[PDB]
Amino acid sequence: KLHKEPATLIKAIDGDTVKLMYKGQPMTFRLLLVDTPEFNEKYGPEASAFTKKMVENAKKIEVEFDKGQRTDKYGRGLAYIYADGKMKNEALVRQGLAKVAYVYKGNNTHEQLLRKAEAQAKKEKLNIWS
Ligand SMILES: Cc1cn([C@H]2C[C@H](OP(=O)(O)O)[C@@H](COP(=O)(O)O)O2)c(=O)[nH]c1=O
Ligand SMILES: [Ca+2]
Repeated sequence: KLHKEPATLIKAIDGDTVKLMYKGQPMTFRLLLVDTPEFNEKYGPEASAFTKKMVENAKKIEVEFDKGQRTDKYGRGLAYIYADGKMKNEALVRQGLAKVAYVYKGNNTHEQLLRKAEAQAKKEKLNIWS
């Protein structure tokens, strides 16, 4: 079992990174288990727009760390991020705006949930799968 913790928005960055205040400190978070296109790539802008809209409209942002590493080699927090109870990581995949990616042993709790969303986005031919 994982736990949701509070955080507040500082600023949207791109499809799979965001700046949040967590335990009172500014931190850039990278979303576990996904990969969005870079802003400069196809669907990059749409991914960035999606994440921005989702976080900027939320009344309540939460951070959920997995079992394993909580920061990556660049000092980014590694988390599942929720906006008003909806997971951003899963939402991007379900929409065909991210691929399931970077699945490392022991930070992979929600792997099967996200693959199931990817299968459905691919069936629908959405965005990246179009
Ligand atoms: C998502 C994730 C990325 N990373 C590192 C792997 C990649 O190293 P490299 O920079 O050497 O390619 C990079 C991809 O992040 P980005 O897709 O944001 O560039 O971030 C992790 O270490 N753990 C993770 O859980
Ligand atoms: Ca990326």
